[PDB]
Amino acid sequence: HHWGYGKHNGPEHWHKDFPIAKGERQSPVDIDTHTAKYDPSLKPLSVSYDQATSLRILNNGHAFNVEFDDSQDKAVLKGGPLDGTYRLIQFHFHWGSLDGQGSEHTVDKKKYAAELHLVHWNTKYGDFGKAVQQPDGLAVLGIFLKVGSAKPGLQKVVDVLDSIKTKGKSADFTNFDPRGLLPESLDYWTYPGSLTTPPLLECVTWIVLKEPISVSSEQVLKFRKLNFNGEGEPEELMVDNWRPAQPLKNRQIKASFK
Ligand SMILES: NS(=O)(=O)c1ccc(NC(=S)NCCCOc2ccccc2)cc1
Ligand SMILES: [Zn+2]
Repeated sequence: HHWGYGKHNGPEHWHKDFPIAKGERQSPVDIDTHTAKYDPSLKPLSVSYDQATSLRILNNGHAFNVEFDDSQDKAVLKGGPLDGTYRLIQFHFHWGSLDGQGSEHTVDKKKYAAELHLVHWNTKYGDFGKAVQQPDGLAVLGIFLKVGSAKPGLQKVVDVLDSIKTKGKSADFTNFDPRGLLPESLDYWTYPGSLTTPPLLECVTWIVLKEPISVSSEQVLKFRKLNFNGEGEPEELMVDNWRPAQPLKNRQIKASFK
């Protein structure tokens, strides 16, 4: 009886194994665009992905992860609200059974078809494991997906999902350029929060880009053909792998833009 997204192991159950699920800085949240304050002191966000090295794509039974080589400072997030350098380790998505849901963060209660998380850890703490134990250990760059025109730089990812249908399957995934997944604008909201899956550690600076990327119906459809179950188990489609909005409590969301 492991945590998941079902009727009996879903987000309303997580607090039983992970009490921090009810804590003071949980993610995701609703972004109330009228309440977020412009902070003219937020530096521009710095995304240096030119030297990025992808290695592998993994179905972990909750999402798929594109893993990167993070043993050197090749793909880094800096500036914005961050002090110091955060190394890309992996990206993953959350998505819906239908285009009207899937995002974890919402904008004035609006759900997007999916949400991309580019996960980075603070180099000051030496590895990912130690960073998750720190209030400023991680920076997750959240990018909303809406359904329209295809995202060409996503197609390499969509085409390998056949090879990682079930939990525990992985495929070599070298030379994937994550710059293909960014929107034009780097305008963002930022707020202190948590991992959105167990163990729900309160170790994240969230940076959510205002501007969503467009993907095609056929692109998200291929996300929805993935399985939560392992090979030779009953088929449960990997859909609605998203945690709903959590109480904002004693937090301000700042905007990088007027
Ligand atoms: N959806 S999200 O962007 O908020 C997000 C959710 C989970 C992760 N987590 C990763 S990559 N590791 C696996 C779980 C945490 O690891 C630990 C590693 C060691 C000890 C304790 C925990 C990262 C981002
Ligand atoms: Zn995530």
